[PDB]
Amino acid sequence: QPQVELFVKAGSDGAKIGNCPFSQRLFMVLWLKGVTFNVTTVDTKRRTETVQKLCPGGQLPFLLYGTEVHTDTNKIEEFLEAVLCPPRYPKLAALNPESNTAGLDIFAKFSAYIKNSNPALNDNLEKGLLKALKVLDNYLTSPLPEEVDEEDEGVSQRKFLDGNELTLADCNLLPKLHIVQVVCKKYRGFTIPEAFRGVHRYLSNAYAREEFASTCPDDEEIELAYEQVAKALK
Ligand SMILES: Cc1cc(Nc2ccc(O)cc2)nc(Nc2ccc(O)cc2)n1
Repeated sequence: QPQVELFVKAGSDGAKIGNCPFSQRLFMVLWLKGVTFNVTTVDTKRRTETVQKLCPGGQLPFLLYGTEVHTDTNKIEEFLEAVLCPPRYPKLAALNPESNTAGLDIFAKFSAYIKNSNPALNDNLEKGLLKALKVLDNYLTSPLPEEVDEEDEGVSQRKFLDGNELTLADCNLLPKLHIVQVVCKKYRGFTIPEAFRGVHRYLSNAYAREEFASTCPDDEEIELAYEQVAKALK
């Protein structure tokens, strides 16, 4: 097994895990694979000569596998899924393609809502975020093919996006939903409605798994990363 080293964004002290959902996605994938790996945080503004040499372009996160440097989170994940494979490592790819797209617009709707400083658009952007979350809720309550005609009628009982196991689809979405919750609670008085039972059951099962909970940056780090844009709305 070649050396596996993930290089991620450092936080406010230039050392701890900082806000970065792409870094958390890859941290979750490696943890779920069961591979032996190392994580090195990078102060993007005070880089080491080693990091400056490995990745001169400045991209973060990045992965060192053996002697090669891999950039672009989507491509790093595709590589890891392919080279860390059965029988030694579990296959993490979702079986249902729709699991890879469910809720992916939530993060962009959140970004528009949190960066906005026009008071006349606050309600519209909040409605946009709520609607995107409802679509994810519909995916989570809709029975997957595995559950065909399987307890309430037409209501799914699975733990995660694609079934009862964490997949690459959850690795991408969960770090983004974590940021949405922490930032909106702190600066918008916003919480995901309790009526979205599919979303809350999913988050409940997800936070009970150390692969997600233990890869989260501290709340303070996320709040500090969004402080400037989120406080603009007066
Ligand atoms: C750090 C952390 C831990 C945590 N743990 C948890 C949540 C639900 C549960 O039944 C058992 C444990 N829950 C959250 N967030 C949360 C919990 C429930 C929800 O419905 C939505 C978010 N955040």
